Amino acid sequence: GGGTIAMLNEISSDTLEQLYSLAFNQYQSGKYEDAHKVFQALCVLDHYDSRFFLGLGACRQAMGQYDLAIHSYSYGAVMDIKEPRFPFHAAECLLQKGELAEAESGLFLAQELIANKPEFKELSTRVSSMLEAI
Amino acid sequence: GPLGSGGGTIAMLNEISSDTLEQLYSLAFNQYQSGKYEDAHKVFQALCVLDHYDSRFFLGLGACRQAMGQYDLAIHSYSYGAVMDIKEPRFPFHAAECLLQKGELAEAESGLFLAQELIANKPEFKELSTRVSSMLEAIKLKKEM
Repeated sequence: GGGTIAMLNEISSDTLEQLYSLAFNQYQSGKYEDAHKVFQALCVLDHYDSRFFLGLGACRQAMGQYDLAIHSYSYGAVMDIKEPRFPFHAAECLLQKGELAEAESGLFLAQELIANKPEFKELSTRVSSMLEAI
Repeated sequence: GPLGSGGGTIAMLNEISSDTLEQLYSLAFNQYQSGKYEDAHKVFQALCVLDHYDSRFFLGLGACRQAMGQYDLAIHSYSYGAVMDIKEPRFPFHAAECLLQKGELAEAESGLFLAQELIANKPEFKELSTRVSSMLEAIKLKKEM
């Protein structure tokens, strides 16, 4: 039995969570480059945790690296097909690129993935507004 | 950005290099100096996984294990470290230190002779040379007592 690199190497998910807290805080402080390097490491250690690909993609987007962010969100979307944040942040990147039709498609996808789920109240609103602007 | 935006920038964002790991390495190192051995161990262990050819990471992992009294586990890390960098005398020296805790005198002595060979005439290692000679003498005397 082996699924992730961290599991194979007996790195506990508690070590990963401490590294995620560090990366998350670096991101919130505006240290996008430093956070991106911890998120690279976390993505290699556990390539099934959506938060690590959301974070890598958020650092890239913050640095204006829209295509690289979309790559992280494209992997996340195939790895976790019900997670609306992937198509949602991809659409944010596509808007910065001026690709309104593509952005709209992803926003409709995010909407279908959040329907009737109580956890996504705030995001539901964010998505409505954005489509309307478009 | 301080990363710019060319060929090298995109490459840096897509690959793990030693540069990717440097701040995590400084963190683990600082934690070790503060005596936060359990925290430093987590970070060094992740670093060893991310680059299992970097002797610096096995030195730190070994040192944290040694500081926590985990003598067998420290020796695994230090011996692997010596495969990666056979000219680093700290590996055989620290392993010798752990071997003595295990009651393995002959094994500790072989480790100290290698450290001694590695540090001959290196002004950098004058203090370590002094400790090594002291320990070798102590081993011999204990055995002859």
